[PDB]
Amino acid sequence: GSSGSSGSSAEAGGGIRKRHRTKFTAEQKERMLALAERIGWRIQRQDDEVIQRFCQETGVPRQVLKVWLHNNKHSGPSSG
Repeated sequence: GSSGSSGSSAEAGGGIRKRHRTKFTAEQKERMLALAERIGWRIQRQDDEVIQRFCQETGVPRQVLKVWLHNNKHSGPSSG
């Protein structure tokens, strides 16, 4: 096939907008925290299924789920 929509996979280097006005609630917060503590505050082509999936249960954008970790980890509201 391939004709209407362009090949999804082509280039790696991405970057769509910056962390917009987010409002992670105890849910999203904890959700990510539990994820970060699950994936390792990291992202891989393996956890993708989880990353993307988690975005289905939460709704947070990957790009956010990424920076978030950074916006969280490395000095911040650390509890666990």
